[PDB]
Amino acid sequence: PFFPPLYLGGPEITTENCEREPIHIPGSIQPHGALLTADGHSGEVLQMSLNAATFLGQEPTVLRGQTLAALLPEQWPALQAALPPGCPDALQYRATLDWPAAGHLSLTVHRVGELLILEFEPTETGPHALRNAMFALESAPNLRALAEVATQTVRELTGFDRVMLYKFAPDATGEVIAEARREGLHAFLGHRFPASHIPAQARALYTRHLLRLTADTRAAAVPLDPVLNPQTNAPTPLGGAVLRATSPMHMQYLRNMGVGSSLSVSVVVGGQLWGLIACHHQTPYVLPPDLRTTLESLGRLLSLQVQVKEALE
Amino acid sequence: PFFPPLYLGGPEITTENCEREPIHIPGSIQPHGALLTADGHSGEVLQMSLNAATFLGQEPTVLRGQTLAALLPEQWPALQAALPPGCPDALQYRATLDWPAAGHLSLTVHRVGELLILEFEPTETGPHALRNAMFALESAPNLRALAEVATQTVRELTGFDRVMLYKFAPDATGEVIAEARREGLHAFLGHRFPASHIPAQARALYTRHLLRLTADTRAAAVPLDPVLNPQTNAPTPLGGAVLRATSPMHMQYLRNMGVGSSLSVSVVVGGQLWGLIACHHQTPYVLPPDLRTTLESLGRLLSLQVQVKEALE
Ligand SMILES: *C/C=C1/C(=C/c2[nH]c(/C=C3[NH+]=C(/C=C4\NC(=O)C(C=C)=C4C)C(C)=C\3CCC(=O)O)c(CCC(=O)O)c2C)NC(=O)[C@H]1C
Ligand SMILES: *C/C=C1/C(=C/c2[nH]c(/C=C3[NH+]=C(/C=C4\NC(=O)C(C=C)=C4C)C(C)=C\3CCC(=O)O)c(CCC(=O)O)c2C)NC(=O)[C@H]1C
Repeated sequence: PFFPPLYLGGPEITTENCEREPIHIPGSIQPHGALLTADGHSGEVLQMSLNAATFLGQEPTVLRGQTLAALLPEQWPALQAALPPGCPDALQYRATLDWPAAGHLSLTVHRVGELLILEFEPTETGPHALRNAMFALESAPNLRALAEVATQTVRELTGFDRVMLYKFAPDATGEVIAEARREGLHAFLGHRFPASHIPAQARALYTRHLLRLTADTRAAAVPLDPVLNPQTNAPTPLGGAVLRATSPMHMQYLRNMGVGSSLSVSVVVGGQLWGLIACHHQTPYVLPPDLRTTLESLGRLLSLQVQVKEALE
Repeated sequence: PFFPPLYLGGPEITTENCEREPIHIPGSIQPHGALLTADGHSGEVLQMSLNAATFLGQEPTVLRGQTLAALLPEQWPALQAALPPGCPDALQYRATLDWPAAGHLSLTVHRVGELLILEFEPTETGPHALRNAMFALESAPNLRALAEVATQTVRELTGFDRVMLYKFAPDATGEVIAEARREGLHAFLGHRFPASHIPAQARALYTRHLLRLTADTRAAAVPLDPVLNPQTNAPTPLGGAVLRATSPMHMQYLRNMGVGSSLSVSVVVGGQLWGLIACHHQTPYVLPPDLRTTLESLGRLLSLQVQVKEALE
């Protein structure tokens, strides 16, 4: 069971009490994007990240309380129809928007209960990157080859300095069973780590929401304002949002290992977390949203490939 | 065993001898695109579709014999490295090019032996269209729901007037086991058709090359010039090229049914052709290349979903 978050009086996290960090409701996002929350019926913007004006151009009073119909006239109908009430919180609506700064602005929306959650992030491969990846994965003759091709493909698509396939045992310990990495990196292949390293609430979350990342492992989180959802007077659930602030405890872990940027995709087999495609980069790194989607798609393929090959082997 | 094609003295196809039509080497393409073939080592353009100048702007003598290095300076290195000798003929290199006509020009390249085959077609959704489709497919509780969600998803992505899941029995007859269609269309759900309707050489081809289409079921094919590959003095294999001319026999079948446009993706399970996602539209229709890729990706997911669910059921 969760502690309250730090902003509701909850205690600071330590190595004893880390299984109980409410990692899904940090009340803050990562600084490479902005986030808004809005009413699912009326489209009124209820919360905003304090950096919203940097990405959107409007002010924290000009936005807060306004309707998405007024803010995003072209997207609102399509968005509302894509994410109707009662839908899965994993369902997403994505669109590209123009802004005064060069390039585009990616918008990704999901719904959790009565709330819509809108994530904005800059954008400046595709479906065909994946399509060649599928062939690679499909022709692999055994699980070892599959695991290897999987990590080699992901690294080719992403440029990540380390890409690992991390498989869980029934006791929640994990083993790096395949690894693609930059020449000269110290190898993690075959190493096992304790269950505590990806604690129980994280694993549970990773079964429902299949991709998470830390763009910059020393970047300070940007709070949401107001911190609590006015609909509920409870914390906003950020589990389905990639801009969700990462556990400081995990960021510390990453920095200690010399990791500037991190990303993992879940491999989920029979509704169980089977393992992770776990990636590191030496520097801060923002993976473009369309590459992330591709990775999610690859995770679901690998999950099925694994399920099939494990049944035959 | 195949007849020679019509341009090597082979006989015209009839309802008796249709299992033997060399559908993989028509020596011609569909008119909504252009095609070139080039040497895999030197990049010299060896064959061209007679309509090449319409899509490329150069003349049939200015192109024929020129190197891709000279014609596509930006793509040639990446292309050559993506498709090295000995690779699978299903592997593809895709890029977008600019041209004097509005919009882009899509280039798709594959290699068969010593030959590179370049397909050019106009372009004026994505990876995230697929990503929501995967969720739909994944949550289906049984094969019937899977089949239905599959056809409903494909139709949503494509707008096709009829989308069918067509499952083969061991005798090569097929049954439409799920169907999404425009309101008021006559239903094919549950109907069985004879093995002759998708003859043996077609099924064999569909096991290796997983998507084919007829953009316009009364459009006349555009020949390749020279018709034979100068490397081999034999026909050019067009099995891996979507612009490949469709069997006139099949086009006739389509027109008789009132189908202006057709597309199917293979569902391949344990190296066997399990069925097809088979689509019709009332009018001529060019599906954008990035939507086609997405469909291919969906076919490979459905194949795995089917394999897993059939093992459990
Ligand atoms: C006392 C708490 C601890 C702790 C908490 C923690 N860890 C995560 C998330 C992850 N931990 C991961 C572990 C590894 N990455 C590696 O490279 C290796 C080994 C080579 C390991 C064992 C991983 C992969 C994750 C997933 C996130 C990612 O991909 O970066 C969380 C949850 C983070 C979040 O989602 O906010 C938490 C709370 N880890 C510990 O080691 C102890 C100190
Ligand atoms: C004597 C030869 C015949 C013949 C040849 C033929 N058929 C195909 C390809 C296809 N036939 C298909 C059959 C159907 N489409 C449907 O909608 C239904 C039923 C509702 C059926 C039975 C299909 C789906 C294909 C795949 C191509 C596509 O998706 O359009 C070929 C090969 C075409 C090519 O790839 O060039 C050939 C040679 N069909 C006959 O009925 C007899 C006359």
